[PDB]
Amino acid sequence: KKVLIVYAHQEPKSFNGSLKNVAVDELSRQGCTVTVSDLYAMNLEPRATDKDITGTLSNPEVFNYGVETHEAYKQRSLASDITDEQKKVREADLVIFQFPLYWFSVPAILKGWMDRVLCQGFAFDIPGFYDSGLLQGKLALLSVTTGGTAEMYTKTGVNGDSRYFLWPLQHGTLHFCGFKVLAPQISFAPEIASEEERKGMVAAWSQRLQTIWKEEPIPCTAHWHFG
Amino acid sequence: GKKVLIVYAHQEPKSFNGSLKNVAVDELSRQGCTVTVSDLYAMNLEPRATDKDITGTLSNPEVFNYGVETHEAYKQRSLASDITDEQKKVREADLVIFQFPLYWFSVPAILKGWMDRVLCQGFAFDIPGFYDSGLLQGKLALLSVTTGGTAEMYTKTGVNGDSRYFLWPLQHGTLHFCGFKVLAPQISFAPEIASEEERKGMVAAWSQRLQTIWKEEPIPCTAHWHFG
Ligand SMILES: Cc1cc2nc3c(=O)[nH]c(=O)nc-3n(C[C@H](O)[C@H](O)[C@H](O)COP(=O)(O)OP(=O)(O)OC[C@H]3O[C@@H](n4cnc5c(N)ncnc54)[C@H](O)[C@@H]3O)c2cc1C
Ligand SMILES: Cc1cc2nc3c(=O)[nH]c(=O)nc-3n(C[C@H](O)[C@H](O)[C@H](O)COP(=O)(O)OP(=O)(O)OC[C@H]3O[C@@H](n4cnc5c(N)ncnc54)[C@H](O)[C@@H]3O)c2cc1C
Ligand SMILES: C[C@@H](c1ccc2nccn2c1)n1nnc2ncc(-c3cnn(C)c3)nc21
Ligand SMILES: C[C@@H](c1ccc2nccn2c1)n1nnc2ncc(-c3cnn(C)c3)nc21
Ligand SMILES: [Zn+2]
Ligand SMILES: [Zn+2]
Repeated sequence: KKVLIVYAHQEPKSFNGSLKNVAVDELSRQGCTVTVSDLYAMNLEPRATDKDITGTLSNPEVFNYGVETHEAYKQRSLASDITDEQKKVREADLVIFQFPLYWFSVPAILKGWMDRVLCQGFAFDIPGFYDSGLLQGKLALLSVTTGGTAEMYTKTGVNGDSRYFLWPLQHGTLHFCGFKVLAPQISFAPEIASEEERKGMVAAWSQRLQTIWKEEPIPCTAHWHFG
Repeated sequence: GKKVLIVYAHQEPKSFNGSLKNVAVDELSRQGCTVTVSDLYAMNLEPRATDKDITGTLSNPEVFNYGVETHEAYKQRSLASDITDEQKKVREADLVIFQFPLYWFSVPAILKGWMDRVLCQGFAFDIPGFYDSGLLQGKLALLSVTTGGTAEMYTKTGVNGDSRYFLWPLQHGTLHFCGFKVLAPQISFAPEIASEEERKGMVAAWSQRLQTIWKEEPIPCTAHWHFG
């Protein structure tokens, strides 16, 4: 089994850093093939621009990013950074995303990865989205840290249920491309939590990774996310 | 004399998004509003949250915490000039319009970068000082979004779910959290699939709405509004 970890934190000693390393350690220990895209260390280009196609653009007078990258994929003309990430995803049976929550979503660097890597022809098609997505057969999993407490992330809480913010990512992106989505790993409020609680959150993540291949995916539906 | 900031995120001036931005500029300018546009792609705005965003001595130089460092940087007036210039535009604005195509049920990463880097602690919010006590209280925000998906795809029964589901992180999680009152979103569904005559109608509808934009009340930005 082959695992891609897409990681988006600036600081290796971070709680996010620890969770990534524990995933590398434990998956490597089981005998999985492990790859890590450390996006900040790669200085990954997040912007969707014409630099993402290498050669003459199909319509040079009026640039349409969606249309041009789809044609570029079919012609094998995408920038090498995109195509290298596409190779890693194509080979991967499981893709883990490790990141701190930025404005109820992924950090922009990781948003850029999503925007640029998962292009038409590679991740989806028409037809070929949701259960018919082109990355069907693969598993995705969001491992997210938050500043907000668990109690803030409830239906009655001030931020709403944590499942509300997962919708664009799990359904809108991952399910749309054909991933089956495993339950998210949410490590609430490591900054506020005690060191002993932090250790428990890391141990729980380690523990889960031991049996990750036997898990069932969630039913990625409106009903799951919104009750 | 009302002041409008348009944060615009499309690569191509002749785009449908471009047209909507220009019509907003034209119509708001015609009313006598002060109009400013942050064209993010033309500015080549840095989207990445890195240590380059602080120009000064870091509170903890051995272990970098972006949140903690940018908060201290704001108080010390030590943020990168691109951040502080956008902060000035927002501080002056009475209304901030965001114009963008929907990218993966959200904003394009360039615009996500603007949100991550501009709306830092001390400027946009504080602890306490968020949601109704946010530091940008008194201001209005409005999302003008285009989609590839049809209106019918963006319903509760539809395959993408209700459009209000994807607005939650943006309107509540970001804008409300900073103290903006949120005006109803402008959603221009599926311009690529629509006929030219339908496209013209969608632009004219946006123009028409902007004529009376100052008499509108904000939505109640609640869980109940988005999910009820
Ligand atoms: C632009 C921006 C937007 C944000 N938006 C949101 C939002 O919308 N909603 C929200 O809830 N939050 C938000 N946050 C907060 C953010 O999600 C948290 O700060 C982040 O998730 C914390 O993760 P971290 O890895 O940086 O924690 P850290 O600060 O790195 O970790 C906390 C502590 O854990 C320690 N640690 C590391 N490894 C271990 C280990 N193995 N065992 C024990 N302890 C360890 C660290 O040394 C540190 O003391 C935002 C932050 C920023 C900068
Ligand atoms: C990375 C990526 C992710 C995406 N994710 C999503 C998603 O999650 N959900 C989703 O629904 N969609 C998604 N899309 C699709 C995207 O949202 C649409 O392609 C976009 O919203 C359409 O806006 P546009 O301005 O690019 O349209 P354009 O292609 O610019 O416009 C369509 C046509 O209108 C014409 N036009 C321009 N101005 C006028 C005018 N004044 N009058 C008449 N005609 C005019 C143009 O010439 C053009 O032929 C994604 C696209 C990309 C590239
Ligand atoms: C940090 C966390 C939070 C907010 C208030 C609070 N009072 C006691 C504990 N608290 C924790 N929080 N909860 N929702 C959030 N949304 C956004 C952010 C945020 C945005 N930028 N940064 C640096 C943090 N922080 C958020
Ligand atoms: C293309 C558009 C779409 C797909 C199917 C369909 N049938 C009738 C109209 N339709 C419109 N669409 N609908 N939801 C989408 N979500 C995402 C994307 C997309 C485009 N580029 N990328 C990278 C994602 N496109 C999307
Ligand atoms: Zn789903
Ligand atoms: Zn709200």
